[PDB]
Amino acid sequence: SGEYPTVSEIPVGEVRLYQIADGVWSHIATQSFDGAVYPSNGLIVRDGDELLLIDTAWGAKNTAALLAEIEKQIGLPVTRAVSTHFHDDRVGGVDVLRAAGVATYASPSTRRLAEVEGNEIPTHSLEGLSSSGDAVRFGPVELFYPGAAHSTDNLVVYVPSASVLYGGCAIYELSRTSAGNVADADLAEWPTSIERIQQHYPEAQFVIPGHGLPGGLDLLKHTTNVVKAH
Ligand SMILES: O=C(O)[C@@H]1CS[C@H]2CS[C@H](CS)N21
Ligand SMILES: O=C(O)[C@@H]1CS[C@H]2CS[C@H](CS)N21
Ligand SMILES: [Zn+2]
Ligand SMILES: [Zn+2]
Repeated sequence: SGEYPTVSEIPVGEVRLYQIADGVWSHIATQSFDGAVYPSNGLIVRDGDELLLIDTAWGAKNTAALLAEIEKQIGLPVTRAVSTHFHDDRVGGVDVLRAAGVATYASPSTRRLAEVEGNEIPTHSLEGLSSSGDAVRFGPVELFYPGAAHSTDNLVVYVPSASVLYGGCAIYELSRTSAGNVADADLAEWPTSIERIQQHYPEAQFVIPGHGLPGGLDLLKHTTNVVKAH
């Protein structure tokens, strides 16, 4: 689109917000990994006079900057956060959120896996997400467990008001042509998990990957192509 913030535009420690729809934003941060710097996305969704945060900004410092940018640009309190899998780009900063008064949530699986990794652990457990195809409402969003993909615990998030599908790290941006980290993945199941995402959200209008530029439902087929080419 030419409007979305890119990795080179954001120094590590800064956070950008991108308005997607009425009461729906993405947050974009950057972090060092494997000798390079990469971007990472999360989501912010308005719920009346409060905000729901989806995912941290990949570390304590970035997450503090995220909260500052939210206060500056939106001016509504973040009351709850959901982490969509156990990796540091999703949970790193949970301790900062807790210290800011945010109630943090993740599935039982995500909480267990974060503990095993030595990552920060979201406090509260999400009910009703244990089996592939499970969906639950959580304030202004639906949470969906599509099955194992990028990780065994990965969730996706849908915002019905705007037909926004937040795929998280189970969905790759269009420009990515090779697999990312796969030690936690289920490459055999990933294409089927993507089929379940599309079956549940076949009218999604905007699809946000965990890293990089948003797209449409074409990102699902693209991700399958990448996973199967690997
Ligand atoms: O954060 C993690 O749990 C793990 C540890 S090793 C490395 C692989 S993917 C993710 C970085 S986004 N990561
Ligand atoms: O493993 C991944 O899918 C993603 C996308 S590419 C690779 C580098 S940035 C981020 C850190 S976990 N990552
Ligand atoms: Zn991940
Ligand atoms: Zn990620």
